Amino acid sequence: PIDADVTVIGSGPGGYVAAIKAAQLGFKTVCIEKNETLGGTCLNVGCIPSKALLNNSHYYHMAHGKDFASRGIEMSEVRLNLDKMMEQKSTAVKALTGGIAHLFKQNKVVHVNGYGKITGKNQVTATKADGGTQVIDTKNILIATGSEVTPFPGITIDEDTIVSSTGALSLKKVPEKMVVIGAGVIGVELGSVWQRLGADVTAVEFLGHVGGVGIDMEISKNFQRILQKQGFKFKLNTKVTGATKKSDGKIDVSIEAASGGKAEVITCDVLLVCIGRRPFTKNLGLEELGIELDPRGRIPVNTRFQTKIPNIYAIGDVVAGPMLAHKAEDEGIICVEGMAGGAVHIDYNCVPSVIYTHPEVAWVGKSEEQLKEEGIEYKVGKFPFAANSRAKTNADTDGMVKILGQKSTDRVLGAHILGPGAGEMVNEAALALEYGASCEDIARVCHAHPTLSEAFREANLAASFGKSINF
Amino acid sequence: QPIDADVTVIGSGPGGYVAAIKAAQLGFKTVCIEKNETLGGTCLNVGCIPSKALLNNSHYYHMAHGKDFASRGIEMSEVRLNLDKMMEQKSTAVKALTGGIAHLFKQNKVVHVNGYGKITGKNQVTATKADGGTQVIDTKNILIATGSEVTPFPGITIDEDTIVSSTGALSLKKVPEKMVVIGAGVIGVELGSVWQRLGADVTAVEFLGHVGGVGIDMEISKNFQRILQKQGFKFKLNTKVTGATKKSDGKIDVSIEAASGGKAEVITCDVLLVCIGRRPFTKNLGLEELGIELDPRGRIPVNTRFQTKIPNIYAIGDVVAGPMLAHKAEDEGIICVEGMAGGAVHIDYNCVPSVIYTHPEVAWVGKSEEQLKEEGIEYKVGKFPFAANSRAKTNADTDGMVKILGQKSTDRVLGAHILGPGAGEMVNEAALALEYGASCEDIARVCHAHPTLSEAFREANLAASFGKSINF
Ligand SMILES: Cc1cc2nc3c(=O)[nH]c(=O)nc-3n(C[C@H](O)[C@H](O)[C@H](O)COP(=O)(O)OP(=O)(O)OC[C@H]3O[C@@H](n4cnc5c(N)ncnc54)[C@H](O)[C@@H]3O)c2cc1C
Ligand SMILES: Cc1cc2nc3c(=O)[nH]c(=O)nc-3n(C[C@H](O)[C@H](O)[C@H](O)COP(=O)(O)OP(=O)(O)OC[C@H]3O[C@@H](n4cnc5c(N)ncnc54)[C@H](O)[C@@H]3O)c2cc1C
Repeated sequence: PIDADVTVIGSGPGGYVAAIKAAQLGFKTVCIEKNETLGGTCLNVGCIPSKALLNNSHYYHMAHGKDFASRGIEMSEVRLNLDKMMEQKSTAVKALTGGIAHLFKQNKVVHVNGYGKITGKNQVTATKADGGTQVIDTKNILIATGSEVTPFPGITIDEDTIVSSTGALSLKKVPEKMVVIGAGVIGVELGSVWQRLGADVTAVEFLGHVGGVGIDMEISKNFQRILQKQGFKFKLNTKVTGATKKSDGKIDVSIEAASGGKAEVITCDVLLVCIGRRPFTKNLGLEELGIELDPRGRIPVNTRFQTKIPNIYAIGDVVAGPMLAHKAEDEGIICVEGMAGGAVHIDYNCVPSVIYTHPEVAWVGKSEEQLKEEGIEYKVGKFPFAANSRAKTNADTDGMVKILGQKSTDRVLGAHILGPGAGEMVNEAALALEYGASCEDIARVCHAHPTLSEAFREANLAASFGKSINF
Repeated sequence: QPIDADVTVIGSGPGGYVAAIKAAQLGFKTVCIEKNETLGGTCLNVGCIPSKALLNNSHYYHMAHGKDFASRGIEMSEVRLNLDKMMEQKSTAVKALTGGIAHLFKQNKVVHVNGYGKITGKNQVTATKADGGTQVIDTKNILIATGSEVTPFPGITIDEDTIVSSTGALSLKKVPEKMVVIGAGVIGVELGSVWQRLGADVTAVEFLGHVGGVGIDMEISKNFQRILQKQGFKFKLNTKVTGATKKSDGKIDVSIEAASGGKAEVITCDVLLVCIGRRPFTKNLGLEELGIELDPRGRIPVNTRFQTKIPNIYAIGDVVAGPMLAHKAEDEGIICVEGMAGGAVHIDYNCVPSVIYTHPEVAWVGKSEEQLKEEGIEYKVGKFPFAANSRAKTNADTDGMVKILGQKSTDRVLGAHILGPGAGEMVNEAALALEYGASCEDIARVCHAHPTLSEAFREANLAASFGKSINF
């Protein structure tokens, strides 16, 4: 029987960071993880392996395609060694998951391997695989149990030929033809990986836009345009009625228009299902505690991330807000800081989103659609990467930066980046929004030349002064 | 016949052309004078743009020709360098961007005058064309943006064949087997790295004891040198060049000594690149008749409004004090012109970043540890290595670190130093933080997207403020 001040259930970005932070704050901290490794979804089957394949497949596309030839880099034959590519991804995951174990040891966090159940208001019971149980008597419980793939009814995932994101990250061979259910962030990234590697990729989406929820519509349409020129095909406003395996091993996917009619069937070697991810709370003990989930399966919490039970907290994918790794990390920190008497506030408006395709997509703050719905009057500033010096020097000119500013105060309300380096660039925008910078304020910052970030500067100038220098 | 203007800009580099565009946008009637055949000055034509083009392309060549692509499962039977085609890509970018300036001048109603400009009167500039024809401008204000030129090495004459300046090095016809670079500054290191990647055997000779030029943090410089040496870049620091001689075979013998004395030796090369610095260009501008005298280094003295001794004659960019960088020249051009219209004029050179576009990149803004010690400012240090950053590790691109210097009592960020991937873009987040007096804690509380290289910048600030980072 272990006693601790804070017991964290889950070792994903929210849990493992929260556990480290609590230990650094003087709490006696225990972290419970059922899986064989730490790091949760993001490290093991999420951010890390997908970004590795996006990076590796992009370079393959550059070598196999015309890009390197245009720069005087001539290759007689370019062939794909998928095993070695997957090996590079695996090397990264193992290095990072091992790093978490090193960090837990460094900060005196106690790692418990088992399935954690809340058996008492102050106790958690961890059941090991052999059946052995470890009991933790604890002042505070931090729930960071995360998410799972949302199943598609009538379509059964076998991680062989009908795959979730996990299976798509480890295909043993490039499928000749692949269908993706869901054109959200995960679907678009994974389809693009396999599309670059030679697969014929179609993504089927019930909604009318690509990129998931909260993405600016102009950005979404331009993003789709570029992806379509790459060879990514889209069926939007389209419903999937069912999928059936066949004797030949191919899969027939039956679809219909979302409004109705237009029945059709399409075939593939691999079907990837990414209609979403949902909060995971099974066999946690919430049933007995009287903690009621919201209709979407998330745990309700107050501003301090407290459940109705004051000493039981929840953070990350399991609660409301964007289901992102950096969001879960910050919630874990402020929640644990709140346990130490700190004030707790987060504005999900300042949580950025990134799509690691090429071109990348990144945004923070509000979209034009959000501003119109909230009745806020704004002005628009745009700068295309075709006019950016570094993008032109790199011969990589897709996309633009779009800035939304408050009409009178010039305050930056949203930043949307479609093009090279969007993922890193959005962090400059994030720093600006957190402290309420104006468009003029960013325009007056001396940005290094030549850098992609100058497109961000000039877009802010356009929103503020009405005109850019280089466009 | 003679032209009248509110603003006459001499020079079309980043300082001049941006200032001319801004002056027109403020309602001034603007004329821009350029002696060269194309607009854009040093940066576009023989500076930032072509060097960044070759750095980008030679870096990709290195990844394909070397082991990087193989480690990712991108297998190629043979990788060959088509130098002519690579130089073609560089030339195409320069052509598109210099032409783009012409469109912007046309878009903003700036009058483009092609000729050599001399200040013939307090309110008059005379442009002398190659044919000998002159066009005269009577103007209320004169903005000098005449830029810089290569600093020559006395006794070693550049012919842009085997003894080259940065200009010659950017257009070599073949990869030299052996190359010597005089000067380990930003330009020397970038160009030496390009040819080293393309197969040349490269040595850089530097009179000073560190690489990367002045203002670079010494710890960053030493780590940068260490990494470049593992790439194959060779350095001889604290080393003086006594002379260089061409040889009958066409090779070059470079005679060197330790700066303190002794260790005399000779090293031979196919190409010698002379990169000891750049200096202000004011030739035949008419300053002496106006009584405008240069400082010892050849720069035009100006006040905080960029005014010369003659209040209606201004100077900006490489010809004046401050870092000789393009974004510096652009900002000075905008605020100077804004000042002509009665606007406030202020720039903080401490908030001007510097970037080295090698791989890994080097970028910094604010103060170095050496500067803080010299100024007597007490600081605390926070560091985070890219080996611990998720995106860098995912990319298998893990060299370097982020170093943050914070004031001990106020927690104010005094300097940000980045050695590693994406440093050039990242420093712009740092510049935004310094310009508005952010603290280390302030940056640490910003939600940075995961996984990004910028998370290293957040964690380094957390380390400086709180004493510890999350992931290291
Ligand atoms: C393919 C893919 C790519 C992604 N890419 C990105 C990206 O680029 N950027 C981004 O921000 N997000 C990305 N995400 C999302 C990101 O992974 C999640 O938002 C994040 O992992 C959520 O963190 P969490 O700690 O809340 O949950 P999780 O990471 O799911 O952690 C939950 C952990 O708790 C454990 N656990 C659960 N219940 C129990 C229990 N009862 N007892 C014991 N242990 C338990 C689980 O085994 C798991 O290890 C991606 C997701 C996927 C699938
Ligand atoms: C190889 C190299 C790489 C560089 N890389 C970078 C980099 O990555 N980033 C960076 O910030 N900086 C870089 N620089 C420096 C950058 O080029 C300068 O800081 C910038 O060009 C300065 O702009 P300017 O307008 O002050 O001067 P210039 O660019 O030199 O412009 C001066 C112009 O005025 C013209 N002129 C001069 N005298 C007269 C006259 N009497 N009449 C008419 N016209 C005249 C010249 O012909 C020229 O076009 C690099 C420089 C070199 C050489």
